[PDB]
Amino acid sequence: EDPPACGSIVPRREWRALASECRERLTRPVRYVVVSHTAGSHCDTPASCAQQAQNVQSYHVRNLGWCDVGYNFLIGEDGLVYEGRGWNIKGAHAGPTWNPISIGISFMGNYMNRVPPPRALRAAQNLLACGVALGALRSNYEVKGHRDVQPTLSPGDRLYEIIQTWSHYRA
Amino acid sequence: EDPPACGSIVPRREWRALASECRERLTRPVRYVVVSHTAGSHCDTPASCAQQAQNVQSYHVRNLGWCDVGYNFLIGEDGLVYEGRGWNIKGAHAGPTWNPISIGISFMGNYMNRVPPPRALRAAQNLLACGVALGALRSNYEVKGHRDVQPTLSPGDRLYEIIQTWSHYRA
Amino acid sequence: EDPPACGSIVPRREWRALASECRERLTRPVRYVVVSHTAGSHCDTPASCAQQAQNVQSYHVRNLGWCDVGYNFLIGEDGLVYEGRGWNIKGAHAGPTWNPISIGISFMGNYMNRVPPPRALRAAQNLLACGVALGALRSNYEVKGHRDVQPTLSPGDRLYEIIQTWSHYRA
Amino acid sequence: EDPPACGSIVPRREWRALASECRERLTRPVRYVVVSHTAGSHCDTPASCAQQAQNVQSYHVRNLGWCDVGYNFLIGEDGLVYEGRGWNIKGAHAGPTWNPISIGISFMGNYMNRVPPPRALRAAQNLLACGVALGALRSNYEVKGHRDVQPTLSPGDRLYEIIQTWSHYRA
Ligand SMILES: CC(=O)N[C@@H]1[C@@H](O)[C@@H](O)[C@@H](CO)O[C@H]1O
Ligand SMILES: CC(=O)N[C@@H]1[C@@H](O)[C@@H](O)[C@@H](CO)O[C@H]1O
Repeated sequence: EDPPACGSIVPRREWRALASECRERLTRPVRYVVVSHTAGSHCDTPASCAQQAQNVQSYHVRNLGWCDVGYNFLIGEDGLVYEGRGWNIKGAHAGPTWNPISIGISFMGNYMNRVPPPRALRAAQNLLACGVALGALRSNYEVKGHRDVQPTLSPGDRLYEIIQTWSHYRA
Repeated sequence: EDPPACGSIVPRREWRALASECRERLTRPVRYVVVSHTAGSHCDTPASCAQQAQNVQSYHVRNLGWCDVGYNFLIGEDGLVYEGRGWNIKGAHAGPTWNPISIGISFMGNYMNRVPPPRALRAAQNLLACGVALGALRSNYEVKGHRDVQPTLSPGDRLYEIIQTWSHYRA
Repeated sequence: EDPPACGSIVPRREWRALASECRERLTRPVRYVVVSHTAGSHCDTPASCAQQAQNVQSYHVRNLGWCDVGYNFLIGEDGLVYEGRGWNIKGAHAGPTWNPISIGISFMGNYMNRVPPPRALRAAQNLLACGVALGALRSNYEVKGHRDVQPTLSPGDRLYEIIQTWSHYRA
Repeated sequence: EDPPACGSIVPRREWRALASECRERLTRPVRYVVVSHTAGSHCDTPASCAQQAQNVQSYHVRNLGWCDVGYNFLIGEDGLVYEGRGWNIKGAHAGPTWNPISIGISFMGNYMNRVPPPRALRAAQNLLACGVALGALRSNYEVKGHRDVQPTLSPGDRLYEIIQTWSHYRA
């Protein structure tokens, strides 16, 4: 139960995550939604992405010393959304300028010469639908690429090609 | 006009469904949701489940000569909802007394023993929530076991037992 | 056997009911009858009542979004008994405890400071009489007031006074 | 600042309630609120209203054999809010569809052709305010009239008009 019409999100407890120690709140409602990639390994099964989420999060917690996996939500090619910091705790995905003002959903893998399956693009869009439903996102939310906000190669050539197609994508 | 925010469904193309030849339309809103099991093999990868999807569909088309897979939606252990007949077409699944007034969803497997995984339960609940938001189901909706409406073990002793707890289950 | 001889009931057809969508049934022989009032306006001609019965049903299925008027029968100040959900299908007129084990005859009007005409009192005792003969009520059924099982004023102060008189009444 | 800062609810003990035997739990935050009226006599002294609260409570516990007064909270014309079964316990006030997803506040008296004092109206809105402050009510909660969800005259045409006025009132 993560309040009405919330498009199937795999809870933290389910992907065996460590406890977030993040105390910073996100002044709701969020306007921007920054899309990124982990540039890490990709996975096509629920089984292997729950390990992959673990991988991404321990690297953020044990090694870089943050309080939690830096993204608000991680997306798998297995077609599911893995819950990271969720809708309320502030992200660490795009720099001081955007972290307090936007949500970061990141696709799990490297997308320079690989495209993500439709099942995971479907997942992402359906995450945003529920975003609005709960009111964490403003019906009129804007979708920028990681490129758009920071000197970075991510989300990756082939996915920056597609997110551009998305109705809410602002230039 | 009225979709608050829906859910993520694997459309027929993606699972490579034979063309539907059904024409009987279900009258909107529907009031009854009937939960059942295919009592066949289970699957936890999006790849195998797209296969299992074709299996149920074809045994129902090439052997029972029905116009399409019997269910409206199919539920995978992969955590995904597969599109069968959808929200608009009557689809053979619980007797002529119930087929025209209920939507039939079916977890893919024999849950006589085994419980389906949390993500499959989420996949289905989110699916009904989408139904209400789309206006295809009514807020009122009643979930019913396959066994409650016709003489069979069908939801599965252990799955039936779970759906008894759900918010909307009536006698 | 021995023609039951009690049907002076106006059919769902004759008063123009919307089609019912209810399917849950009662087990005959049924043990309790619960008397309520519609607390709305009363009618005295068979023309004005078919109007009232259509109206009550409208408020049950259009407003509350119910499968059909919740009462099993409806008595009119016209002297006639109106088919509601009938002898077999389970009504929705007194809570989850009594609903499954009782008939819900309700007088159409507000009997707080009125008495229902004798011709109605008589149609009611007649109905119950019929129920015993068809076998739908136990020879020795128990009558009860709506207020006896719910915090309401139904079936009206003065009518409640009259039914406490009836031979099949029980606290 | 922002602590609880709740209103003033006369506790059970002060009005000498009988021991609550109810055990079911509402799961906060609650989305719905239903406004009823006891449809009995009103009161305007904290002393006389404490009298009423026990009446209602005994009719509910020893006549209907219920585990506590049906309502969660009782508004009084003395200007105090009388604790019924509280913010946490499933109340019995509007059928099995709404009792588990809502909180029942009932104005002590009968408001067919009588408006409640401003005192009252302020007590009940303070109660709701307090209720969001505590996480017991969802911020975007909806208020419905009793009759809006059950065939009943309650809360009274007068009070019903007052409450469609309220923001949070829906359908
Ligand atoms: C450790 C590291 O640098 N990770 C970055 C990642 O954050 C993203 O910017 C990606 C874009 O292609 O490049 C990666 O190298
Ligand atoms: C072939 C066969 O036995 N089919 C039954 C089916 O009719 C139903 O009873 C179902 C209930 O779960 O179990 C199946 O095994």
